[PDB]
Amino acid sequence: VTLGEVWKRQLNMLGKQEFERYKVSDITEVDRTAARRYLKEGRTDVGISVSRGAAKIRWLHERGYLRITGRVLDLGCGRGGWSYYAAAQKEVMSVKGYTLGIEGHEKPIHMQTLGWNIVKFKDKSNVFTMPTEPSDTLLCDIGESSSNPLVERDRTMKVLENFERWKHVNTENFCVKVLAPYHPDVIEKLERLQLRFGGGIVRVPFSRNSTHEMYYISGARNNITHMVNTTSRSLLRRMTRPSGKAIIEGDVFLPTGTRSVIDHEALKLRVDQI
Ligand SMILES: C[S@+](CC[C@H](N)C(=O)[O-])C[C@H]1O[C@@H](n2cnc3c(N)ncnc32)[C@H](O)[C@@H]1O
Repeated sequence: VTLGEVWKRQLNMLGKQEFERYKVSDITEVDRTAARRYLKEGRTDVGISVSRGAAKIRWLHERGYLRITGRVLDLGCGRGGWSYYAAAQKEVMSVKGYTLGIEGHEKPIHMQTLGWNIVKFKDKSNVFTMPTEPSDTLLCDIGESSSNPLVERDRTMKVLENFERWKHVNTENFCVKVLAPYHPDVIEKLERLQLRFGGGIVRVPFSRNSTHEMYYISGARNNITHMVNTTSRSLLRRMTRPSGKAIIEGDVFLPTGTRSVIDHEALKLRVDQI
């Protein structure tokens, strides 16, 4: 009944060729060719990003939707694309990434982009049930798509609920994936969070048109219903007139090395484990 649900229904009726043409229509895309070859080759001496997701947080950060600073927590870090990005940032002092890393889930990848020494990963960690800890910057990129819209609704709600559990008084900066933002319960939850914590919701152009995912962020205030509806209408318009062409931009390439705000023995042990 929402435009979002209409979008989702139509998406799953498209032919293969049509779905493929649609999913990239007028989106932005980083070229991952170089990073993929270095990952395959298993190099750790090159400043590449371990995932395509790093482009999302770079956009959010550079645009000013998110300040990344102090003690950064990254919930559902997977390979760690957001964790390594954060670690390379001037005002960041530490990064802690948590992820399941169970069968069929990505495990943290060892890399040596700038600030790798201030990043700690722990897999086999369920962020929904584990103890919380303070953060200045709280990131969560969780929300697994499903053909059942109600499963997506429930998954979105759980992510938002867990964000509120992890948020400390000093957590002034945040970025939380909202997988399916158009469900009335999700809109309501977002509005209730905003009443307490401010912020707003944004569509990242690096998201494919095959997902309606948006991000609840600390660095801008906006009207939740309007932004979500605006995105719904944009995904629908692109569906009526698919260009089949994405805007290609350069990938998240980073310098390498360690930061000052160094115990190489404990670092080696940390890398041995990853
Ligand atoms: C792959 S995306 C992370 C992408 C990441 N932002 C990047 O740039 O590399 C979501 C990750 O969250 C993890 N995840 C889902 N539910 C989780 C949970 N309850 N606790 C910890 N991690 C979870 C998934 O295993 C998945 O790897």
